[PDB]
Amino acid sequence: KIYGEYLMLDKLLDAQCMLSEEDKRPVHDEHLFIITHQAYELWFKQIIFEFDSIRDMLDAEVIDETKTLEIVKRLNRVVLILKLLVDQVPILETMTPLDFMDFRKYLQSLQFRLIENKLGVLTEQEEARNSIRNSEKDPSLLELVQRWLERTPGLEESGFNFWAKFQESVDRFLEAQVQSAMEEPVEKAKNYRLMDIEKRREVYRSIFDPAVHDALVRRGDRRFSHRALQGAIMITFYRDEPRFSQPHQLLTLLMDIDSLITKWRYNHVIMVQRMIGSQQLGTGGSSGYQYLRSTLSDRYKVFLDLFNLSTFLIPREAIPPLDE
Amino acid sequence: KIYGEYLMLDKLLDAQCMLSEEDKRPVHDEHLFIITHQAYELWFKQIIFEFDSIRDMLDAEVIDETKTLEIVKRLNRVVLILKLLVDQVPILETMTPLDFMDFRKYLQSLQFRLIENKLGVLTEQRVRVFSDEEARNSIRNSEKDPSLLELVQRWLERTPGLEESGFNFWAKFQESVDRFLEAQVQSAMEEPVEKAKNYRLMDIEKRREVYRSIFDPAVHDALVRRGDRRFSHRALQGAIMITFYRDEPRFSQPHQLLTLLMDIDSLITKWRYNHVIMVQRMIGSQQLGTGGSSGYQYLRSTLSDRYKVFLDLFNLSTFLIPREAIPPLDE
Amino acid sequence: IYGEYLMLDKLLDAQCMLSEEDKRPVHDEHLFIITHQAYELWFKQIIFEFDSIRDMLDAEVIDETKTLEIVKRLNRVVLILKLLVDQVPILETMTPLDFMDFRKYLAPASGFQSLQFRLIENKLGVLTESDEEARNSIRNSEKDPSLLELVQRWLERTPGLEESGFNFWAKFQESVDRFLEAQVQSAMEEPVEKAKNYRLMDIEKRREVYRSIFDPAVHDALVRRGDRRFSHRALQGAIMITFYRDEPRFSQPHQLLTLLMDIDSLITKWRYNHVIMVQRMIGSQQLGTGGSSGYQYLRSTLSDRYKVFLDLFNLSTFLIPREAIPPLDE
Amino acid sequence: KIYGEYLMLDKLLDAQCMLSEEDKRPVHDEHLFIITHQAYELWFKQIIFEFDSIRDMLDAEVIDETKTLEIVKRLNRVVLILKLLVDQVPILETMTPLDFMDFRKYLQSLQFRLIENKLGVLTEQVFSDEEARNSIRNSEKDPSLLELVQRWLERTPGLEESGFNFWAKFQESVDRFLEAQVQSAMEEPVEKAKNYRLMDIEKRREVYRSIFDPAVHDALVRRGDRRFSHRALQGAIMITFYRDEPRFSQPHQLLTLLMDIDSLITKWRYNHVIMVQRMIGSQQLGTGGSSGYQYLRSTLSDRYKVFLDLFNLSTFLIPREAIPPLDE
Ligand code: HEM
Ligand code: HEM
Ligand code: HEM
Ligand code: HEM
Ligand SMILES: O[C@H](c1cccc2cncn12)C1CCCCC1
Ligand SMILES: O[C@H](c1cccc2cncn12)C1CCCCC1
Ligand SMILES: O[C@H](c1cccc2cncn12)C1CCCCC1
Ligand SMILES: O[C@H](c1cccc2cncn12)C1CCCCC1
Repeated sequence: KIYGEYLMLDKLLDAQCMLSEEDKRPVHDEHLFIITHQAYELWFKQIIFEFDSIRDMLDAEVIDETKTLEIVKRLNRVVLILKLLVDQVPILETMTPLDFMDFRKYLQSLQFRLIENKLGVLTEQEEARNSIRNSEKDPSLLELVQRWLERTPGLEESGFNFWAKFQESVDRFLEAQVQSAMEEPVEKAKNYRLMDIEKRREVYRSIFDPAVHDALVRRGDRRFSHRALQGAIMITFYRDEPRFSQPHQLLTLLMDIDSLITKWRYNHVIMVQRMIGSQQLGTGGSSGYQYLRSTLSDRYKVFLDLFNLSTFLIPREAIPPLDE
Repeated sequence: KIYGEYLMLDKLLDAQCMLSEEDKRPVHDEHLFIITHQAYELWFKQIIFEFDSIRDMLDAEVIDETKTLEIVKRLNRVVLILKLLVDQVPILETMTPLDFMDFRKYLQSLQFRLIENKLGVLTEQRVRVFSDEEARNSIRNSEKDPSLLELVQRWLERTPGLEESGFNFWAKFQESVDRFLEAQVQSAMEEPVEKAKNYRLMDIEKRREVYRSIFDPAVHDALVRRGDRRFSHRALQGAIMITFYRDEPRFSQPHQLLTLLMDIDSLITKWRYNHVIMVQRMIGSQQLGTGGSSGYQYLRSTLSDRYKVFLDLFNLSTFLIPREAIPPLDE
Repeated sequence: IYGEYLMLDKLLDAQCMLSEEDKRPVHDEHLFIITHQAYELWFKQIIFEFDSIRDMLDAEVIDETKTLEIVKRLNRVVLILKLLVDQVPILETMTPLDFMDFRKYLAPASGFQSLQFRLIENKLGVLTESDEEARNSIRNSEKDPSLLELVQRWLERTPGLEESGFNFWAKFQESVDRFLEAQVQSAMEEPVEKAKNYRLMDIEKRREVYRSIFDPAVHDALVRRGDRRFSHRALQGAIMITFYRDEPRFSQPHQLLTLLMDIDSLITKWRYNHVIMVQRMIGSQQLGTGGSSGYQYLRSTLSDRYKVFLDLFNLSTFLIPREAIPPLDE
Repeated sequence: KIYGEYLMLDKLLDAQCMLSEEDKRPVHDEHLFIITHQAYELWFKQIIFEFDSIRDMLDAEVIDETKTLEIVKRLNRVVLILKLLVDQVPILETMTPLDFMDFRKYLQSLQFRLIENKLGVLTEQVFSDEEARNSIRNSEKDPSLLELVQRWLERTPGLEESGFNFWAKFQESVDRFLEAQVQSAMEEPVEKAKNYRLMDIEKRREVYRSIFDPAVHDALVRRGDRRFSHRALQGAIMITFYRDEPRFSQPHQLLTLLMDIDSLITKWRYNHVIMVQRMIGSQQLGTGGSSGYQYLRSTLSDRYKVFLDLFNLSTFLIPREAIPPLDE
């Protein structure tokens, strides 16, 4: 009921134990190290709580406008929490490498891994063991978003039939581009345009040929199923329409989360290099540092497909108009 | 020690208990409410830890360049932590007023008060408390033991350059002001435009009134009693001196210390403002249970300069004279 | 052609240090010019966005598609304002003595400092309590409908307010009456006498709150007094949107109100940051200031007299629980 | 004298020309595109101005505590300007890819290149104007911040053999420290821990070989892993060891701000490359493949980090009690 009892500050403000102070050789900056890590872990619990509720909302065959708005609110909340965590790195960077060296002797996160897994970081790229097992077995946000995207209204052949209208629009647009390039007076400009239209033909081949798409998914360049990519492309085309404005905001927030997780990884790896360099006494070489540098690759970006959707764009007047 | 054992996550990640979930009427945003408050309390413990160490360092007759640098490191760390706490308000603002209304039924901080007291928020300024004996002892000690405001004043009073036998800054400053203002009167007398001439002469008179408030200790003492100033006359002399020679290596780090104290003060007001806007967005000026707009109006009164601890430091630029008017450093 | 497109031969030719001209150069004068010109470029952008939002609101029909574009442009202004608040610490890098060495070349302003800053204040809807092109600009910004006036007209036409249709205001008054009656009966059953009286005193405070909105004469008195700006029907529409903000129909109109409040808050955050910088550079008064009159004027701009959408901030005072709010039928 | 005359707003507020509005097919977001770019260019002119003054201050045989403080003020100012410019990307990201596509038909920076060159981005890792050609020529010929910082680092007091002789004392401290570590690892009761420590001490010996053998350092400079001269790296290491001492606190802050500038230029490059992919993808109509996008992704590599050596200085650190104490 009262502030301290409600927030359980007798439990929370009792979890700070400096091992340098315990060994009667105290290092002042060890308190900062503990608090910073515990602030991260509190916000990790919050991110997991939000993610689990969004997963339960996405694990339904019908996701109405009302549930969609609540998913957008919670994805945006996670975006704000991630920005706060990126800003916590410069606070720990206040500690000197020599101060850190004086308590390092007494020294990853279950919650960070649960976030990676629940978001959709692919594994091929006892209470704690059960938690990690369930986070890999149960559907991630990447899987649940794909199923949502696959059921996007406008994709069905009987209804709006977007993919078929898009292939036809592309064909007529590229034909008009070839005729325009043929009328180019300068020969150099004419050839540049014709070579460019050929590059466009290759781009559309990667989406209009399911075999080419499946090859890229197996290769690791794509994660999304063919139909989820169709739904994602459709939403990006009609994002200015009220029907698709909120679904697009959902995709946008997923990309913002992905980008912010990489911004944390980068800020963390720069802090590691400022504190202990590429290697230091106890590191056993630069293996740990080099591992952290490999987490900055696109193999760790979950919604990798969403970032490239603008490659497939056609002008407003080339896009098939909404009928319904 | 392993990660979870070192950080005591079995204790830390077990302090979250939603009373709406307990009463089988759960409100999802109650988890956010608890975590946000607990993140504030973790950083409050950090701020207190830093403040206590800076206080212990300032509680000495000799504060060398090396201790000064460590005080600046820790003050700057607090500045970063305060910016982080100002940014936590928009996260809680994500909660809707109707969601908050559904768990408010089950509902200030000892640590926030310890920060206010240790920084130097004067007990006689608080606009119109804790039953625990450990909490009562904490608040008693924070009021009895010297605050950062008291310790900084003693440091400022002992600033080398103030002593009459040595550099004698205050006497050289009064002489510089007198000659500068006389030269301004002669320059204003040769003004061709009559309107500009009178404006300059009226302006030089406003300057004379400013210097009266610092060169007459009785006028200063009146402002301290009035509440417009907190600093002792000699601490204000030292603060003014540091701001004049801030570009000199001797005074660059002391000036950075004053600057960080002002930044902390400004950031505490930025939190107070952000908090009061969030309170109005959640429950308005008054709501069912509030018993009027008393609580909201109290929070609006904490935005006044009666709550700014290093109030004197903000005004130091009012006493500034040009580079060519300032007495040069000899030693 | 990058340089030709952006007209960098015109843009990068507008920087002239008068200290360098007088053969007594001050390095930080370049920062002073660039910082001010960065502000003025973003002021031109804010005015451009505000004028387009005003044109979109100056219509009897504002569809979902135009509403979304208004929200995009209001949010863009919110980002530009946050960026301008962050430009103050860059100018605060300059020392007061460096500033003092070039301040001589500056003129103090006859009325408003920046024409563009005043055009923003006027176009948003501030009551602010010198050339023919500039005079015409400021005249038109005061005469033509501000964002405050145009938003009020939009709020007045909110679907759900009409008596023939949903009739929200009448259902709200009835819900309040029954809610407060239930609260009185609940307070009457309180065993502790101190708690019972607290609840009955509190219900009386609530009765007064609802009197200020359910009696148009009490509302009109507060508008004349300056405590409120909104018309009675605009406040009804604003209250309605805040009650059903979780419903898709009212989620975007609520986002529009939210962004207007964010802009208002950010303009006050700039005013505060600017006033702190002024005090760090020249104090409350300095040579040329002629007393602390200019500084004290800047401190008076921090009051709620300068907040345009003042009514929107207090809307949560009128809230009733989820189960007390009349359900949406249509 | 007056506000508009002083800031030349008749010139500044007249440089905005939308080509979509000119062609009677206006795109509202083109105004944002112009203003955002012009805001970048105004701050580029400021960064160049600060860099040129810091270069003039570093182009002296004597850099006293007073000049050092002014260099730190201006480096920290550039750090704030760079943070501001990283935050301008999300404002342009407000524009939709389809709105951008409707004016892209009417469409790098001389100032961005001048910053890259003046900071020290090596040309071994386009403009036909005569004024622009002279500018880029001079930015490559005149000493960059990387060259001038190296010269300053080389003359760091405490490195001279006659004086404090830091490098010789550091080699001796390392030798005794690592020997003590071997003796301590030999007495390890657990065999797994004993072997781990001995393997680790060997990794440390290889680290110190790269700094105590000038031939190994020169090989890394030629290989591209390092840029700094051997003596500049000695000075940089020395400052990082005694950063808590008043004598070295401000020189260390200077190195720290150079790394912050480097990191912020990479944060802009990353934010810019994400915005490009959100607007036009890896390739689009007119791009002629994904060459431009792939070029921008290659600018995120450590080949574009100027003060690359400064980031790794913590690899050479020894404990407080192992560092030779300051005498003077
Ligand atoms: C003094 C500063 C820090 C240093 C030097 C540091 C160093 C390292 C190193 C070397 C690793 C690689 C794994 C290993 O070899 O053990 C690592 C991983 C990790 N650290 Fe840090 N760390 C620091 C601060 C933090 C903070 C403040 C957090 C936040 C809670 C954090 C969270 C993690 C996580 C979650 C991983 C795993 C990353 C992944 O799997 O991609 N570290 N750290
Ligand atoms: C749902 C959001 C919040 C609301 C509506 C709210 C409301 C209030 C109110 C009405 C008061 C006045 C005292 C009273 O009458 O009980 C108050 C005081 C206070 N609250 Fe908040 N609060 C919120 C969030 C927070 C957060 C996140 C913190 C941070 C830990 C916080 C810290 C405080 C402190 C320290 C005071 C005392 C301020 C002073 O003495 O100057 N509040 N709050
Ligand atoms: C060196 C820093 C600055 C100082 C000391 C300063 C000082 C002042 C003062 C004293 C006034 C009051 C009007 C007068 O009596 O002349 C004022 C007004 C104003 N200044 Fe600043 N200023 C500074 C920087 C800026 C910047 C960077 C901007 C942004 C473009 C700015 C914009 C304005 C505006 C728009 C007003 C009018 C405010 C209102 O009407 O509410 N100032 N300034
Ligand atoms: C609509 C948004 C933008 C898009 C799609 C975009 C796209 C591109 C592309 C594709 C390139 C590669 C060169 C080429 O093939 O022509 C490039 C380079 C460049 N752009 Fe952007 N850009 C955008 C906004 C900006 C902004 C706001 C600035 C800031 C002034 C900027 C500054 C630059 C610079 C300086 C380079 C060269 C980078 C380097 O040499 O490392 N761009 N841009
Ligand atoms: O003072 C009460 C409160 C309770 C718990 C934490 C907290 C933080 N700030 C205010 N807090 C308020 C009083 C007003 C209504 C909402 C609860
Ligand atoms: O992996 C170790 C570690 C231990 C404790 C907290 C923490 C956070 N991130 C990494 N942490 C590192 C390994 C390298 C030296 C320093 C301890
Ligand atoms: O290189 C072109 C360009 C032109 C103008 C400004 C600008 C900023 N960054 C890149 N800019 C791009 C290239 C890709 C097509 C669209 C224009
Ligand atoms: O009114 C003067 C002024 C002139 C030029 C730029 C500017 C910005 N804001 C105020 N400015 C003030 C008056 C007081 C001394 C400092 C300049």
